[PDB]
Amino acid sequence: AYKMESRIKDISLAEFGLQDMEIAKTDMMGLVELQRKYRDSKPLKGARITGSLHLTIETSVLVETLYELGAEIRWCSCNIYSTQDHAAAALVKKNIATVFAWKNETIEDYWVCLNDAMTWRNPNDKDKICGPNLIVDDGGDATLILHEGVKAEIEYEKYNKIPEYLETELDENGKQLSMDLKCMYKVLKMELLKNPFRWRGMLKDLYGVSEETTTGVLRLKIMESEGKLLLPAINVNDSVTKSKFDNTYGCRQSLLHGLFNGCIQMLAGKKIVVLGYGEVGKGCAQGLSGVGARVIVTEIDPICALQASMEGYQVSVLEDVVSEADIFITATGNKDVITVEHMRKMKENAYIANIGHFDDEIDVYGLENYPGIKVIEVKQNVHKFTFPDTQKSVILLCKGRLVNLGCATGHPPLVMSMSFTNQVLAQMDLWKSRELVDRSKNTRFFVKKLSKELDEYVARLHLDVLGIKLTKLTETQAKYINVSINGPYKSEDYRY
Amino acid sequence: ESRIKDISLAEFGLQDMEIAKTDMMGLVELQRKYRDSKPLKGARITGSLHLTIETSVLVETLYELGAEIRWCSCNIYSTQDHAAAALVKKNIATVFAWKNETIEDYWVCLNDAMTWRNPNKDKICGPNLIVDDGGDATLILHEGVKAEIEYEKYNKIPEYLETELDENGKQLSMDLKCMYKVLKMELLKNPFRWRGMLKDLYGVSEETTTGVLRLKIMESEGKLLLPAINVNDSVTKSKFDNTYGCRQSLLHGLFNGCIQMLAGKKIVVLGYGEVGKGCAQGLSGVGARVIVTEIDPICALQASMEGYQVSVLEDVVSEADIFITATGNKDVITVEHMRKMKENAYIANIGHFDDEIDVYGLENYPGIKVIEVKQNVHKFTFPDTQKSVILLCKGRLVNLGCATGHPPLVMSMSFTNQVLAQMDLWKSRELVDRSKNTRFFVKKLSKELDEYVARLHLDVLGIKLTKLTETQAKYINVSINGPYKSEDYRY
Amino acid sequence: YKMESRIKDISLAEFGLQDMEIAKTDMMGLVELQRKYRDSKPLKGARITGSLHLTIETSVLVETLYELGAEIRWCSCNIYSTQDHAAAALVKKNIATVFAWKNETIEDYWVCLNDAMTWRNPDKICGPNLIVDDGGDATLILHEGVKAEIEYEKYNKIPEYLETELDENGKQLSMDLKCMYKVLKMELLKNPFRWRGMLKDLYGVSEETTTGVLRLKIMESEGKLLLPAINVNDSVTKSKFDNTYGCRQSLLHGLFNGCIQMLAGKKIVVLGYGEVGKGCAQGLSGVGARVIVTEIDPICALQASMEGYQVSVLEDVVSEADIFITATGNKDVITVEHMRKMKENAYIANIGHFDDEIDVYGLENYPGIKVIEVKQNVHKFTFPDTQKSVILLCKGRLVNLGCATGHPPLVMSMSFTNQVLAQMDLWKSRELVDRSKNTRFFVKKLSKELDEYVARLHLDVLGIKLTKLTETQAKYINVSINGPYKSEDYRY
Amino acid sequence: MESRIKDISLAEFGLQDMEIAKTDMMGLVELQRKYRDSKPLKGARITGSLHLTIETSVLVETLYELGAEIRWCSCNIYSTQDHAAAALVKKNIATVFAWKNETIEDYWVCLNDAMTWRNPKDKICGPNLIVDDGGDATLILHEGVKAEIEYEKYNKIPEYLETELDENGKQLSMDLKCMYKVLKMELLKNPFRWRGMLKDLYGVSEETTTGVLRLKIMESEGKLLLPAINVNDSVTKSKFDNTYGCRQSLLHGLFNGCIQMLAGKKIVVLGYGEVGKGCAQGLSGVGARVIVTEIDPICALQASMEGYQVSVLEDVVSEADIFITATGNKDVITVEHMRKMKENAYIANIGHFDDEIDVYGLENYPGIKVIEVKQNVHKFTFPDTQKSVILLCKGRLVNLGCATGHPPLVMSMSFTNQVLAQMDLWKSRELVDRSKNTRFFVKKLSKELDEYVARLHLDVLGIKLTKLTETQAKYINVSINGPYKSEDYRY
Ligand SMILES: NC(=O)c1ccc[n+]([C@@H]2O[C@H](COP(=O)([O-])OP(=O)(O)OC[C@H]3O[C@@H](n4cnc5c(N)ncnc54)[C@H](O)[C@@H]3O)[C@@H](O)[C@H]2O)c1
Ligand SMILES: Nc1ncnc2c1ncn2C[C@@H](O)[C@@H](O)C(=O)O
Ligand SMILES: [Cl-]
Ligand SMILES: [Cl-]
Ligand SMILES: [Cl-]
Ligand SMILES: [Cl-]
Repeated sequence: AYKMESRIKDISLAEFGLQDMEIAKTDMMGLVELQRKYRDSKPLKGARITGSLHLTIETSVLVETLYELGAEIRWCSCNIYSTQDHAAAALVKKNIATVFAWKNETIEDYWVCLNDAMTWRNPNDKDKICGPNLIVDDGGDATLILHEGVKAEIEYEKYNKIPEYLETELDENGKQLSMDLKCMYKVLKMELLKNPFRWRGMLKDLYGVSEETTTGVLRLKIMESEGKLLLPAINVNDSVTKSKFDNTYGCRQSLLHGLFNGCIQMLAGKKIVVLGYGEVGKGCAQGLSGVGARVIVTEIDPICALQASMEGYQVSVLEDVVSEADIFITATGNKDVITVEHMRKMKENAYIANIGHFDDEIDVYGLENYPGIKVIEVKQNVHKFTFPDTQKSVILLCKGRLVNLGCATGHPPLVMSMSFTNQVLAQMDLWKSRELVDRSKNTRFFVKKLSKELDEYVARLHLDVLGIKLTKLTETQAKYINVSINGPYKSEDYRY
Repeated sequence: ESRIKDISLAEFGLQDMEIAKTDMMGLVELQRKYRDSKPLKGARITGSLHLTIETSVLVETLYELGAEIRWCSCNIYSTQDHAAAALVKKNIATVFAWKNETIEDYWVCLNDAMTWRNPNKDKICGPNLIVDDGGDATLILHEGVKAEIEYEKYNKIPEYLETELDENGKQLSMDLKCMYKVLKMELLKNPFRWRGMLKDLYGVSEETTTGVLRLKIMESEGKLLLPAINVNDSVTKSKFDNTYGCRQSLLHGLFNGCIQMLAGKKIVVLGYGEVGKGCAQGLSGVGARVIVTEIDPICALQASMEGYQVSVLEDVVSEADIFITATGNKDVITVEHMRKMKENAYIANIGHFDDEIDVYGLENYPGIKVIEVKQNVHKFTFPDTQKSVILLCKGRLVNLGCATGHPPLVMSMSFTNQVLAQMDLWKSRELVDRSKNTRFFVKKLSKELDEYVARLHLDVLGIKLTKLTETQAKYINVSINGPYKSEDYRY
Repeated sequence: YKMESRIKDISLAEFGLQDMEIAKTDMMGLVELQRKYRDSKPLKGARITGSLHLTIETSVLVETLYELGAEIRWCSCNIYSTQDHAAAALVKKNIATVFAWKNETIEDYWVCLNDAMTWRNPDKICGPNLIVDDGGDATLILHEGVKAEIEYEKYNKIPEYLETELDENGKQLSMDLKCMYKVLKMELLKNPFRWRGMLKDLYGVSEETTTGVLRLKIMESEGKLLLPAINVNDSVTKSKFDNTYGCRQSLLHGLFNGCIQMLAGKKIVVLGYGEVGKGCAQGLSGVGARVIVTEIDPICALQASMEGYQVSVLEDVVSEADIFITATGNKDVITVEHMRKMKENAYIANIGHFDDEIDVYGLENYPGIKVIEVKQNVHKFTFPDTQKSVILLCKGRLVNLGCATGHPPLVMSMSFTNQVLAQMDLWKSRELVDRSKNTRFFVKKLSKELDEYVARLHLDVLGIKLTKLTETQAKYINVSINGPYKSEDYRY
Repeated sequence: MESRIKDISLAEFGLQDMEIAKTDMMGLVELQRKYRDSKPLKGARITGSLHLTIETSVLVETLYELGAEIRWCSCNIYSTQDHAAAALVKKNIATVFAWKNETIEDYWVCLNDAMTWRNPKDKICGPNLIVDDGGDATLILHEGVKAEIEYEKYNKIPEYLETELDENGKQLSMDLKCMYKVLKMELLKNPFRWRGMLKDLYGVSEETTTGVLRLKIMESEGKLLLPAINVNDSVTKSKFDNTYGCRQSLLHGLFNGCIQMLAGKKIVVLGYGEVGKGCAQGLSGVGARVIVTEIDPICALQASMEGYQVSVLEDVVSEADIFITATGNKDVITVEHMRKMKENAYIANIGHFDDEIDVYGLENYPGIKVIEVKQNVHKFTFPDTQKSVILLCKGRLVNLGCATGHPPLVMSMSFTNQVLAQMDLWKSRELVDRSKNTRFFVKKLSKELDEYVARLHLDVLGIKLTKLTETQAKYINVSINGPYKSEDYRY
């Protein structure tokens, strides 16, 4: 059953994925504990969960946890390069989930996989389609195809024809559409022809989405402020045990791993530009400095810029260092931070990489389609581009996709367990509150965060991994600082 | 009227103020922008905050903006006498502060700073605004009001003021007994003093974590008697002063009071909050092996991610070499702990109050011998083991007691927030209705102002900020001019 | 070259050639040596045999020797360290005859080394004129070969020690010795004057690493060294850069590829705090690990402490630590008994030259041990009695080259510029080697002038601007404006 | 009393600091314990010229317990700790000629007096052994001999002792004029003084890089007049004192003399040798952005490998905030450089002599204005630009002039080498034959002793060494007890 419907690269890798999962679980104590405590009561029993999140070994442990808790699951990855084929195979082999994911997907396949992951067959038999009850999302793509799908269906009935914005390769402004929008639109058009009630029909059983990353949260907030959010949402990124660990310490290690795999050069002594000094940029700079690089930071936020200066880093505008720096790393979550014009001024064999969620940070399309550009494959997912007029070259890591997952295996299990423990608690919260979702009276939906009590609990579940011994307050001390002995220990606005 | 150690020290203080101002851009800019319009014109401001060179620049700023000023320090050891002299010499403020005050004189200085006179018939008023660090000015006001209400309740001095024991049986701290002694003295002179100050009080802007805690407790109990602004929780304060300020000033305090090498030593940092994080970073920067204690599992994990062992004090007390309390809590290092420490272990506190260390218990231990090693450094020897521990400045904040506190740059960021806070409180004075509400709250400054403080300090360090294009601003959903982050952003 | 080389796949050549060109952006010492000496050819006609990890960095070294006039035969000095695309690039361009591939058996390793040492003159066999050695295996086979020939002639039979699985005490010989011995036995049957015959034309060996230098010094002290030697490891621009900063980066690369776990907050034991250990520790702390050092040398131990690292004996932390990295160059540093006390899924790896640091043989042969392959060159071992497991990276072979790609080009260029200079020195003095009279050879090092020159060649890579002394300043500190700037005993 | 010190009443404070210091100075404590009964230096007359700090007072005490008679002076006008000097005199441990803030004239008079011993009746002798730091004691001896020979050759005072201008005619340093004034006086008083000392002089042990260079120059020219031991190049000295000592004591000096925050500042470290490496590490540890200058391409690459920009001073003199000289060279910061610096740039030197900075040129610049900011910190303002620079302690080693120098642990390592070096020279005295050979050399202590010094300090830091098995010892070809490294090993 699961093996026939799933689409993965190679089931024979299952045994290696299972063995890696067991090793990873030594450190993923949060997920191990949730399984231990809830596998028998099954709090998610009956829930249909669709996930769009990098299908790595760490993610396979998250999926296993959701399955042990009672959920039926369909999964896909949220990046064309981030899937670990042995991880995917492990899930299918054990019948833990129906999977549509493989490393090195085409953009078209990415959107077909996501769409298939959102498709559930009616538990009341026959050719009837349903949607998921809950969504685990990373970057907002599952949430995007749902909202855009609803928008397309309304537009479709209004003029009783395929909306023309779906049949054009051009933007409202005039420029060409990203390959991602063209592929999503192609899937949506196809669905308008199969069943133009598919998307609105899913709303009936949709109880929520838990969003993993900064960029996904930004998308959610924009929908919320415009009154367009169609389901309840939990912002997992902003849990303290997520944003202050995964984003920073995870990147401190996995950026280095991606660079070491993709870039042959020594980092020590090099001028390395980290564009953006937020949670991710802070971790990146720390790792880079740790191996002797001279980090130069760019920022638009005066506070973050001052923080960088306090760690001994030069803070400059890209234009003043573009011809002198050796390596450029984008960590902004923004777009057009490195343009083709910037790339033409870089020194011979400068390296460029992106660690933000989307490739838009770097003008990869402009680079690849520059007239007379010459490209060679240096190794898998590493390309050297040579301009025709100057004959100078730049080297780009994995077509500007998130380098730690494209050119390496992503963050290690410990921090992913902290982020994923938050995901499981978020999913449990949304599922338990499903009766409060009434699609007739209650039309307006919101984004919330998990409580500080749960945030502290996530941390407690990982202390033993590191042999950390926590101090206990006496009654006198607890009263003196005005906190309960069991916490929470900090006010809501505390920044850690 | 001022009470300071020596006015002849003024020229050194004035000279130090000018040098410091090179990096205190925020204060220099507020003086340039507002010395003519004078947004604080006529406000009576009482400050209770370490009177350092950095603080004298803050005082000069409030003065140039139009305020009348009375000032005292919030610690018996933190005043820099040359800074105090500079303010009196220039007649910028009336000062009651000196280095090495007795606890009795501390509370007399505070009480005098809160008293305003001249033909206003010819009697006592209170301040309009308070700049507070640790909450002592705010405490004496609230405890004063409480004392006056108890006084009229039974037409006699409240008995809790005339005892040496607390609501339990233990000795009251010397600070508490000296405050009560002042309140009793004021009930006899004028039992309407404290409540009389309320009609003119428009707010307090609180500098530190411990003072904010005090304010939040009063707020949750509905006992806050004036509007308050929490300056500690501005991003440009808590994430810079508390962290990077301590990273440098802790080391300075340790170098001045502890003769030993920090490299290789096991140094226990108790508390890994904003202060503790800065402390650990500076200690490691000079080769120490930092060991952390924490009650908060999130903070404990953060310490572990920086490569530090996280342990309970009882497991490392007999092996570690130096102990630094940074908790804002009480009884973190007890006399029983000190009796198990190795020979010549060093003990210091960087939290706001001395209560973190059981100094009273140590000083009153039967047969204890004490020797003064240098100014404000004492070696205590237990008579049974003959072992000694060395305590820096009687457990008072070591960076201000054994050194000169944080450097100008981070203080300018903290103090630019203070000036903006005072301006907010003063401009809104007409909104304070006493006869009606009597329900006050603690608020913070906006992110717009927080970002502004940072902008004012970028040129000091040659930082070049990038400008978003319209397309980029739209993409990340922010205005080109900020704010650039959501309210819950943690930096 | 294609006709005789033994490599994995010639088709990988173009990837090797592209990587070499990218690498050359930073290997400016080798680039400058080629520019300056490709016409004069200071090594013209020299037959050079190399036994050194055949990486992309090594390919640039080999290309440099070739442009300088040498004929070359090469093999790797570890079964796991060859980069197949690097090997293919050399063969494809006809730069060298190569006997190397990633994942050789120990049998193939020794056969490859023997082939690299065999030069034909078309008929008769010859040896190399010069040897580039890393760890001393090429030097070892020569000396053991000579010893085997002498033993063979006095008793007129194959020496008994070459025909047994055991040493003099009844203990099992290492696989490396058995395989070396089987090669020497074969050569005695083909030509019992092979090894001795090579001495005539041998002018020297330049040794890359600490462990190999130890081997040379022992031979020198016993009066058994059969050729001049240059110790490259102890050039300042080698030992203070490659060994420390190279490992700071490549240890981490090796751990990231082989060990799935997060390094931050883990107790990571670095056994040995010499030039390698210092670099390992710095890299590990750089990513948040809590480093614990073991040492036998009180000076090195004190240095670790000054950097904030706990210094303990292995027995006191073996049950609590998470990861163990051996960087000693010694043996039996991690025994089977230590491994039986480790926590579940503890990781073990070696960064020293030889696998001897960890008792891999005892672990693999432990009665009832269960072994599972986690990924290429990473194995999980489970003890039958406790049911606890340990995870060994690349069977105890140097982890930065076995599980990753070794040091990056910049530091290798510095080490390799020294190697080329050493080779030139030995070849230029070939006429002064007298086999008849002076049969006593020594180990020497390159001059401080050449050492400073190596550093000068790499300054522009990192945009370093060097200050120039005024004539008055030069007098004051008593140095020449052009150096050397430091005493011979200066430790940098 | 024959001794000349600031104040004997400070002795008690000095004695208590010595006892606290001893907790970490294990090497000196162990030498006292082991050799005080047998007294291996009994009868030796030792003259020391080395910064008279609390740490140095423990070295002197050690030589004294070992049987030596002692006379001492400091090797810098600002480095003496008066309580340390007082402690030695109070206990009769040594005759001392030292105080903090000496004039240059008094410095040379103190050194000359330290070199003068009485003959047991009314005549003088010299020392048997010299402990030197920077080579001034060694310098006055050789220049003394040279002046006596020159005096007898032409039956008059050598005119170079009365010129005021040097051989080139560019004005002698104040240090040279004062030394020459002493030598002129001693020629008129006893023209055989210096040569008469050679008889009983058995050696000098030199502490620092600059002093060793001076020894090496004399050795190479065949002019060295006594055996010498290079203590600086022991591994347990140069790799610990010079690097980790400065990492901490540079910061202490800067925090005391410079009010500004180091974080984010561009700080230039000129010279990246043993001292510079430690300075850079300390500065980075508190958030500074370190920029290095170097003449040695190897040292330059090392700096780059730690992430530091490496530039020539001319390319950064106008943008940098603070300048620290650690070269041991001269004229690395000229008056012309200082004129290009930004407003309130700070300048300091941590090398042995003040020559690294052109202090004479600055102080004598026509129309320069100078103000004392605090004790030993001066702000110089140029008349044409009205820009100012702030110089710490007139260019003298900042860690000892503006602070208390290195801490006890590393000084104990350096001083344990000194005692062993003194014991070596003393035990070899019969090999010094004036009539027979007359060519002397510089040597170093053995690696066995170098390792012993390290072993003596392991327990201070809780270090647990591993012991080699017999198989392992044979495998790496070393004795179980060491030494563990070849002679050329660089650590
Ligand atoms: N203040 C202290 O407590 C203390 C302690 C130890 C040594 N020292 C003194 O510090 C000085 C340096 O000692 P060290 O042991 O580091 O010597 P070192 O030889 O190890 O380092 C000096 C470095 O300065 C560099 N240099 C020389 N001239 C230069 C110039 N014009 N510009 C840039 N760089 C230049 C050299 O290349 C060298 O690397 C000496 O005078 C020594 O006596 C002082
Ligand atoms: N506390 C101190 N007492 C005596 N001398 C000190 C001290 N600190 C530095 N030096 C100078 C030493 O570093 C010396 O070894 C040197 O080389 O200058
Ligand atoms: Cl007290
Ligand atoms: Cl107003
Ligand atoms: Cl012999
Ligand atoms: Cl094997």
